[PDB]
Amino acid sequence: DMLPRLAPRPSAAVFKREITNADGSKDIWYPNGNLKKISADGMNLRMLYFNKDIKETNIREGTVKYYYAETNTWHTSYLDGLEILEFPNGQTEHRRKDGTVEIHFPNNSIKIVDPSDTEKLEEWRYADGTHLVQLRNGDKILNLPNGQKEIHTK
Repeated sequence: DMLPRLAPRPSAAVFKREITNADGSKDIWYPNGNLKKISADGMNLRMLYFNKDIKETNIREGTVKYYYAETNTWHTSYLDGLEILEFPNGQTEHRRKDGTVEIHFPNNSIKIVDPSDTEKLEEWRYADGTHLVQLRNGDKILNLPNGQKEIHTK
């Protein structure tokens, strides 16, 4: 805490002044340059870091939002364990507690990956409706939108 997070990279295309306001809301000025704003109720918090980074803590919504100012990226944490990354190009990365990773590319293609079963290496869902299933052994299952099922073997 009080130190900024290290900015993530998208997945490959392949002295201590604690001012208390009249309403009850607090503003804390830190020596490093940080400004911590607390709501009167103490449920909504926001840390304005020296490097222009923002950390929003919503206790009512159970969310931790982080803005990486340099890279124009958003990171939302949820109570259930879900982490959502939002990149400037529209790329969104979803990471759950189990280990499932869901990349939403700007071309509306979705990449699904889970190192649990590893029967199936990676799953793909395209804009047209095509569903590609890559297997660990090298095999492929292509589910076309028209109803065609392609079974690719060694």
